[PDB]
Amino acid sequence: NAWEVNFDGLVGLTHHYAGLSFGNEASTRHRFQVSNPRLAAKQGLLKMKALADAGFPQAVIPPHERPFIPVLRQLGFSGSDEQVLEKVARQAPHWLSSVSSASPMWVANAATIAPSADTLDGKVHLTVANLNNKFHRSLEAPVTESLLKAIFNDEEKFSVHSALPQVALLGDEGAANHNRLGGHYGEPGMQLFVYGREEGNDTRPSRYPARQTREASEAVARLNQVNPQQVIFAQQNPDVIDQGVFHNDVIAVSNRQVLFCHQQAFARQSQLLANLRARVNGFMAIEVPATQVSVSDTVSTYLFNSQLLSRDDGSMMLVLPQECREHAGVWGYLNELLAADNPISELKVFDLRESMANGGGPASLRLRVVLTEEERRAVNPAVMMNDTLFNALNDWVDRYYRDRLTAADLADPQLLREGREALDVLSQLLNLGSVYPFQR
Amino acid sequence: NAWEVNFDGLVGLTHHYAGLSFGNEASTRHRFQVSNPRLAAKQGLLKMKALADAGFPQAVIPPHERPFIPVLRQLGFSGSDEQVLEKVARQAPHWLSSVSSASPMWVANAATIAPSADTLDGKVHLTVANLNNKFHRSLEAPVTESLLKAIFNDEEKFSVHSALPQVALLGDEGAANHNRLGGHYGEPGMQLFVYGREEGNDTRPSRYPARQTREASEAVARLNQVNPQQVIFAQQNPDVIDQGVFHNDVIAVSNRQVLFCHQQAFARQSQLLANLRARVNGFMAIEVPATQVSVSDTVSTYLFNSQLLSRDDGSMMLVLPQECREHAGVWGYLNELLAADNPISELKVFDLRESMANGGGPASLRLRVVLTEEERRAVNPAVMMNDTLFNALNDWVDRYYRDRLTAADLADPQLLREGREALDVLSQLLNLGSVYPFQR
Ligand SMILES: N=C(N)NCCC[C@H](NC(=O)CCC(=O)O)C(=O)O
Ligand SMILES: N=C(N)NCCC[C@H](NC(=O)CCC(=O)O)C(=O)O
Ligand SMILES: [K+]
Ligand SMILES: [K+]
Repeated sequence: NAWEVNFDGLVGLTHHYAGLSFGNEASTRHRFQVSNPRLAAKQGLLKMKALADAGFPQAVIPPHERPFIPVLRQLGFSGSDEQVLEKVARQAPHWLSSVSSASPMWVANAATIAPSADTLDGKVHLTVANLNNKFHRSLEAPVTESLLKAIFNDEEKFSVHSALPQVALLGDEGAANHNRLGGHYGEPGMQLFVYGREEGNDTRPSRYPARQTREASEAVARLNQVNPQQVIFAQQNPDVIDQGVFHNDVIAVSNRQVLFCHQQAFARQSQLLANLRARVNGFMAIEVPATQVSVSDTVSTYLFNSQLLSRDDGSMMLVLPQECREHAGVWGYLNELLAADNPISELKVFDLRESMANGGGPASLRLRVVLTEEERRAVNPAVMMNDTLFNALNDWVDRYYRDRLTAADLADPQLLREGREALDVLSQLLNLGSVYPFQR
Repeated sequence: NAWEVNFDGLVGLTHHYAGLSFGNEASTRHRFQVSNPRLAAKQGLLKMKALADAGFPQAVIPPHERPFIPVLRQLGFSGSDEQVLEKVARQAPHWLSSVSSASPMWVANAATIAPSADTLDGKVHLTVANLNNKFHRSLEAPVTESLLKAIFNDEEKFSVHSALPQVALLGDEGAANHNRLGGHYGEPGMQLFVYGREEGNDTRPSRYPARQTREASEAVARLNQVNPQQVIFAQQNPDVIDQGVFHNDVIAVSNRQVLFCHQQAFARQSQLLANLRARVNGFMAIEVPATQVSVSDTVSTYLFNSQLLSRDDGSMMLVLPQECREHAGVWGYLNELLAADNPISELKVFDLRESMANGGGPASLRLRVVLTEEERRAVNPAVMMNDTLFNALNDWVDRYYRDRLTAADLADPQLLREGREALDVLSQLLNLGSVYPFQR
């Protein structure tokens, strides 16, 4: 008898728009706009707090060390931190952005989770995602591993595995391409791993990259010791990737017996839904036809990067980003879905404009971890969301986050200091110890 | 007053043909043929010994730990070494080959070298190549770094840098894409970094991959502290890459004031040669027209993956692979070049069939390191080629290397043991200590 616990990423203070993710249309379209770090973190914390107060287990995962000077050094720039910062700013300012992204905030890509009810050894397994496709994102893995081990520290209940080798052949984007269908969270579930490409397969996107490879997905399934009979691999529809769906969570989401997805989500969709129907009792596929919502509208509103939550009476709630309400067509469809006879009996909207401008909605900011009562108790209590942490995190944000930020500001030695201090204090607040590289 | 010292790779015991390198036509064409590890090693040692006896400073770099079980475990396969070996063999035998390749033998891709005469701090710099394009090759970096630090141990004379981050954006293939033109080895030289692609540049191969990126090349130049006025970056002709030239040393080679290269080697070749002529005193470009030798014949014979050595009297010798003599056209051209009035006054041919079948000729098996008398003296004496080491290495090969091997054999637990013991013995022979992962 376990519960699904949502772990959201606390937006970092270097949050900015750099258009680093080709294939992520929001990122590319918001290229150099001014960002609001303070506001970004605030928006995220409100969603966290809201869901928490609504009775949905909520926790937080802290931001990373940014700017990340170690990697700049690795790239040949030497001297003291400030000196490297200076040199890079004047010689290769584009790298500055690459090592100063608040991207780890999208914890949906942090790792892939395997609830103890689906593993061979009966433990909760978490495999860090290499995020190799995007350089700025590939830097997250090491620190993310340190953070996950600092939060899920009971090694008798949790097994954190290191990321797969950093090569395109094993591109892994984590939970964002993962799905879990079944009855109650606590019972053994059916894991659906979605991938973009595989060796020897000519079926693959031709305009935008397929960040996830089947080879990676299969390795993670092994690493997480997922029972072979509870795993299924499906290929994302290449056509929809070429339109902006860089992660499965941008065109489909699962929860309990329901798989809410667009009609053009997968290749051989009919075979997959039939397979799920036969392998998952009570399976309900809610397909949205291109007729009611175009893939284009899907990518801009992020109706599928929503959180599908279970209410105590079995009914479900759809957590959506504000742009879903601001789009007549999609909002109209969501309400039709709401009124229709199905599990979706409530719509909840949040303003996550800062995150959405970089291609991340409600789901992208959270990592679902199904935990038993005993496992829930073994999680670092300091990261569980509640009044105390909420007020503390908001005060922390007001003390260190700026209201405005631009790539140009990333060179400011002052920003570097504020960030180091902010993280130092945060590590104490969250009882993580010296988890960041700069603290060692 | 320094000398160029050639460091060759001692072929490993797991040498086999797996067709793992798309873009490397030899590798692809010899896909699953049976290999002869013992012979492979012997062929290479003969070339080493011959050049050594001819008066050309020669050294050796040992093979790596193969099969590399740690990576298989990182891929989700658990249990004892033999258990992992078994599971992988039966579940994903293709991985077995990826972690059992003797690829590190091609040390021309081991790192990028910067002789003390070209560095800002006056030291010899070596930056390990990430070899990120090919998974099987990308595994080399860590051990390669350990080996280079065990050979070039005098930290006051040598600076070994770690490989660039492992992402396509920074694909680095080392010295194979490097060149150095100037007067005497000991004088400051002009380094020419050849790359296949760069961000924002539409000019790039469309069939085969461009393993080297300008971004990487620029970073290595920084890492190696190369004087800015002694550096030039040039792009490989994308058309020639799409024909099998996956490394610059498959289409061009430099030595002293000479740059021996095919006419279609670089993009904007005329401007590059004019640039070199103006910046390098006595510069001599020896261009081979498509009319005399086709790109196709260039890739099959490897006339350009030859070693261009300087004889005591300033004249030069061309070390070529057997296939250059077995090809009427190329052989005819080499002799014409030999008879023509130029530095090339001698042709030397070696049988490197085992290495050639996987796309590597004379140059691919060696890493050129220009060292001063004092730096030469600081190199681990145990790896310098001479009668003692030659006889010892041959006996070592006779004791541990098989006469035949196939991908199927890579699962043999006996192969794994032979390899571990062979390496342990070699570490002692070469006085390298516990340099391999399995020894720690
Ligand atoms: N849907 C999920 N699970 N995650 C969305 C993350 C968006 C992120 N954008 C960025 O990293 C853009 C950064 C910039 O351009 O500033 C990405 O492309 O990986
Ligand atoms: N010219 C230089 N400097 N190096 C050539 C190395 C050949 C190597 N072959 C391989 O890795 C193929 C192994 C196989 O497929 O079994 C490569 O492709 O990178
Ligand atoms: K409903
Ligand atoms: K000649």
